Amino acid sequence: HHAADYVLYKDATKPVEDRVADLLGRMTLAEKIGQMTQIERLVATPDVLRDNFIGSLLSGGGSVPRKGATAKEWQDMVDGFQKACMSTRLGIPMIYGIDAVHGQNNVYGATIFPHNVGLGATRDPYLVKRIGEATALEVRATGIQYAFAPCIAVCRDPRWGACYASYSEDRRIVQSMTELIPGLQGDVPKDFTSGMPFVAGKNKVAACAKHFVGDGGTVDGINENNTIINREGLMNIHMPAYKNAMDKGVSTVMISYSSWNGVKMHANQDLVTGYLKDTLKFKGFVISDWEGIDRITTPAGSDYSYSVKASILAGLDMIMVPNKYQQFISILTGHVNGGVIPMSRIDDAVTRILRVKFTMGLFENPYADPAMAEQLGKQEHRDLAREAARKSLVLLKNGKTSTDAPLLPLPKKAPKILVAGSHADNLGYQCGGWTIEWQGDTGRTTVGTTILEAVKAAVDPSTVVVFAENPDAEFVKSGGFSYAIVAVGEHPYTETKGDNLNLTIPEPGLSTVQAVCGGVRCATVLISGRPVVVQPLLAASDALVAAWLPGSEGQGVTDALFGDFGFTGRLPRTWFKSVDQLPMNVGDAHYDPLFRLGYGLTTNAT
Ligand SMILES: CO[C@@H]1O[C@H](CS[C@@H]2O[C@H](CO)[C@@H](O)[C@H](O)[C@H]2O)[C@@H](O)[C@H](O)[C@H]1O
Ligand SMILES: *[C@@H]1O[C@H](CO)[C@@H](O)[C@H](O)[C@H]1NC(C)=O
Ligand SMILES: *[C@@H]1O[C@H](CO)[C@@H](O)[C@H](O)[C@H]1NC(C)=O
Ligand SMILES: *[C@@H]1O[C@H](CO)[C@@H](O)[C@H](O)[C@H]1NC(C)=O
Repeated sequence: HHAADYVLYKDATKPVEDRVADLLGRMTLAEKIGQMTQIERLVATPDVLRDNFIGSLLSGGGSVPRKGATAKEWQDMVDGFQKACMSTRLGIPMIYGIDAVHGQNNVYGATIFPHNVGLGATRDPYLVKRIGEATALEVRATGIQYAFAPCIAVCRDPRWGACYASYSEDRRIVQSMTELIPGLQGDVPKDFTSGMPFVAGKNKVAACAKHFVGDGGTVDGINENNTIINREGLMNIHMPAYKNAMDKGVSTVMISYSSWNGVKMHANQDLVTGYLKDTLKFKGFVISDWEGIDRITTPAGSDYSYSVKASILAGLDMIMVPNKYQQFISILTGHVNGGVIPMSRIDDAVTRILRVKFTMGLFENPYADPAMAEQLGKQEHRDLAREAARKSLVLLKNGKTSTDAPLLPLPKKAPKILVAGSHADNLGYQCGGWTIEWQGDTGRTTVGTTILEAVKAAVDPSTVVVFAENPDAEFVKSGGFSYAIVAVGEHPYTETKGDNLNLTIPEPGLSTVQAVCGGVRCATVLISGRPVVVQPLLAASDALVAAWLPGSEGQGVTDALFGDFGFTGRLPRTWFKSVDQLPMNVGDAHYDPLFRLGYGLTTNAT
């Protein structure tokens, strides 16, 4: 369709399927296996990208150009890499991926939304969609086109260190929250075929339903372990949200480290090809987890040649290598050269990677929009995050007897108030895992508002606010306080580091609450990624709030404490009496909760 140097795949007016087929038919084996290769930015250089025909890059947790980098620095790094890819013979742009799982959370000054467990408390899919929209703007502000989200794990045991990344133990709440997908990607057309990938264009990102499948169902919530359950139960609990994701055009699926009934997901042809591709009709690309194929064997990495054979024959399309791309390319090349992996398997993987790249507009807009840089940390997104934090909060108790004056809401005007606890003035603690660093971090790691700063911003100017992190009983009894707000809880963690059999918060925590609440009426704010042992915190507290991991906008806590808004959140998980009861989920024969799924006390706006 015109000029003498005309190449169909480069024509933006031709249909995706014709541009894919036109490009695939021109590629060498090296170009094909290049597309199937994702590498860390930490090992990428122009020459590596160009000479290996690399298809994708990622930032893993904490993989950043430097500490405190601006949105423009991120854009320049991504463009740098993309310039190299676009200089290859075929000019195939790379897709850059990142864990934007509660905002663009590796980026300094990015808005940090509550983690998924808290969003589950909101029962507000439309709020989660809005979070998806804001996240896509903030990811595109940094030049990135691909978010590894959403986690549609169904956590069935809160000893799992990723329990906070699950919206709920109820598959129905996880299904409702797949509205994240059309937030990140855009709404699919009215006509849409379930399983086709979709991204609206340069102001949206590709999404990733992960981790397929049963990441939330491991024995003793041990991260990466064995999910022991029959076909009926995998299909009734862990699968359904994958179908919702297909209907909303999720562009990719990341495979789980976990096994189903002793079979590595990363080697499971029946589930990856039989079910996801041939039954659910997935037409996007399937990506590995991080060294996922390496972990097929025991030990991990002890037969990479197997790892490649088993993972690629199971139907995986793109491999998050992510460092040793030379070994990955050499070994897949040999298996194809020896007839062990047929060319048709390579062509199907490359067809799906190119389908996603063409669909999402990457060949038309391979470079970053410098005008999107101001989207990062935009006050409108913060206001959204604040709304979400507030709606996430679950009021567990509001008066020590039925007869007491309810403590909440608190008055903004009082002569003197106490704000206390390890978590009252710690932005890192309130964001948790996957914030600036992989495992999250302590203190003032990014832009935000702690509980202490929110209280000072909220109260009447005549109200004297005293901060003491760990005050003793005498300090409180002598200080002349009207009331105390005390904030304690879990430290930041992710995945295996947060696997935890006893689920009790670190000291000082209980001690500071007992010391404070012993001397003056107290509202306790519990910062956690999951239910933890709570009876002793309750027994001491006049009121207690489960705030989960509310993110950067701490004023969402104070919006409810002080009666600007009523408490509306409902537990999206069972709150246990004792860890010995676990696993224990809404529905089981032997169901004895401290607080059932769906519990939450209410208040009214003053
Ligand atoms: C992420 O940085 C490196 O991360 C892994 C955590 S694992 C895996 O990472 C994927 C890509 O970041 C995520 O999308 C996925 O949900 C996770 O399961 C860790 O092993 C490395 O030590 C860390 O450097
Ligand atoms: C589960 O964890 C144990 C150790 O805690 C490990 O040795 C075993 O191989 C794991 N099982 C699976 C199938 O991943
Ligand atoms: C409980 O488990 C965690 C993680 O394994 C551990 O760090 C913590 O010290 C333990 N707590 C108690 C009370 O033993
Ligand atoms: C809160 O408002 C509800 C809804 O009308 C009402 O039933 C309840 O009595 C109110 N409680 C307080 C403490 O104002």
